[PDB]
Amino acid sequence: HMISLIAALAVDRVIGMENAMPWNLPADLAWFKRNTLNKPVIMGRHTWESIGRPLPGRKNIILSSQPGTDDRVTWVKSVDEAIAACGDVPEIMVIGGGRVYEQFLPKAQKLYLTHIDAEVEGDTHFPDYEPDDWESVFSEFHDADAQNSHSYCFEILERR
Ligand SMILES: NC(=O)c1ccc[n+]([C@@H]2O[C@H](COP(=O)([O-])OP(=O)(O)OC[C@H]3O[C@@H](n4cnc5c(N)ncnc54)[C@H](OP(=O)(O)O)[C@@H]3O)[C@@H](O)[C@H]2O)c1
Ligand SMILES: Nc1nc(=O)c2nc(CNc3ccc(C(=O)N[C@@H](CCC(=O)O)C(=O)O)cc3)cnc2[nH]1
Repeated sequence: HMISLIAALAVDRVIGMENAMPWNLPADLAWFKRNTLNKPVIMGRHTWESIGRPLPGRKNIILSSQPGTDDRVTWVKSVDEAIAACGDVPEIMVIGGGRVYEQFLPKAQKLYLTHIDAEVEGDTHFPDYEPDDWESVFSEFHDADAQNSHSYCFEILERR
């Protein structure tokens, strides 16, 4: 079954700063919802803790080496178990964070990336995806506006 990563990236492919997103892009949360709704979502336990509630309309699969602590979601102990728990679906969405993106990138056939023109530091970064391995198949640049303080570009890449 097909695996896709979806992530919002600032400069340095930064995706996280102290457990939360260091910038803000409201337009990205329509894009994330659009591209994950009615698909299983795999996430690491830290990303699960940052969302506080199951993503509605999606099967939420949480990677953790410890037993689960919430029966509204599906708990798994390995990458392959996480994939198996998704069942036979057209597309599995891996929604972070850094540790989980790193493990799933070699398994993924598609990346949904938002590039945010935000100069910010963070400890967590999206994995360095090989340009030689990935073909951009969709790109749309958006200037800042009254809801988004940064310009941003929605991208979809497909694995070669
Ligand atoms: N901007 C974005 O696109 C985006 C998306 C999501 C999150 N983020 C940011 O990224 C950061 C979190 O990423 P993270 O790397 O800190 O943590 P994470 O990847 O969300 O989850 C890490 C935890 O998941 C569990 N885990 C992951 N792989 C596992 C495996 N193969 N087997 C067993 N357990 C596994 C472990 O939990 P145990 O310790 O319980 O074993 C590990 O400590 C936050 O800052 C968050 O805001 C950004
Ligand atoms: N690709 C990607 N982009 C992100 O901005 C992102 N952000 C988080 C963490 N941030 C959050 C914080 C709150 C909600 C939330 O309240 N969920 C609501 C609305 C989400 C939305 O606006 O689409 C929900 O649908 O229940 C979602 C993500 C995790 N993975 C991501 N993945």
